[PDB]
Amino acid sequence: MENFQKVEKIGEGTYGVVYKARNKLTGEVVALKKISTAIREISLLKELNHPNIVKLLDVIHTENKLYLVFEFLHQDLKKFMDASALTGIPLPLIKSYLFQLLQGLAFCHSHRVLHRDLKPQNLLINTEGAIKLADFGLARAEVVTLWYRAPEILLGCKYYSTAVDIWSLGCIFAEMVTRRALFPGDSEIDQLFRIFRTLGTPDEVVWPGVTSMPDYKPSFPKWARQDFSKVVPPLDEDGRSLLSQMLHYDPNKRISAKAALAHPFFQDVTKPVPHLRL
Ligand SMILES: O=C(Cc1ccc(-c2cccs2)cc1)Nc1cc(C2CC2)n[nH]1
Repeated sequence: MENFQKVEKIGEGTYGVVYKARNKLTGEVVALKKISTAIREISLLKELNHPNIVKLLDVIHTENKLYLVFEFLHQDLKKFMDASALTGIPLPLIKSYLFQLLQGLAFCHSHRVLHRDLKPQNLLINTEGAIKLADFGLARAEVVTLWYRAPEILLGCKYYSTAVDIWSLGCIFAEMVTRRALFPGDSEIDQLFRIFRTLGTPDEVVWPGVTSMPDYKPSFPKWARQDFSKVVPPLDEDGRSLLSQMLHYDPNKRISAKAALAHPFFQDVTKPVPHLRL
């Protein structure tokens, strides 16, 4: 750590404090996260390189403290969505961001690496129009938000799949479009019942095996499903169809990142420049 000069505190992650810092040897500006199976799994993430994944530059284990050195980006999507609240993020920019994030997920999922905790706070943007996934793989190795958590996790599936990240990304896509969180639960049951009130209480018809899940209760109220036309206006039919597939209850039915990239919604995808004031 004597090789890094702290500039300022930029966040409070799940595991510890995040600083903006300067590398004295290279002149590099980085993000520094202060945190044996953990060392080995984190060392594997150093190799998981993609343009839509925030680069893990180094892992430093000293005085039984763990420091992760990451590429620095100047803003996150939560701040950008707050800044764009009055006007809304333009649809071509939403589409570009969703397309890039799906590329990032398709890459990590092809290497059997899950994120598990996608949220606007860990989606980072730059002036060029890029968006990148941060904290990839750290879940495997302040109240933690439940808003983007997949229903199978809430229902007690301990051996969940890459589909959990598609669910979280569908929640974020809906929030960019409507300028409001899709399912802002403030407890596990509030989170689950918000999902059920919008998508309908799941049953064996739409999700075979759901009633045998560890935290499933036959006493759950039975709510009818709502039309996406009511849930995400003014999203067009291509976007609503894609979102529905990203929010299928059965993780096996839920669209993969690779199949989502082929969706007709991306026929006219472009890479616009965002409006950023730093
Ligand atoms: O999290 C951000 C965005 C951000 C940037 C600056 C600031 C502040 C500036 C002044 C006060 S707070 C607050 C947030 N970036 C970032 C994080 C990471 C790695 C995952 C750690 N890499 N890059």
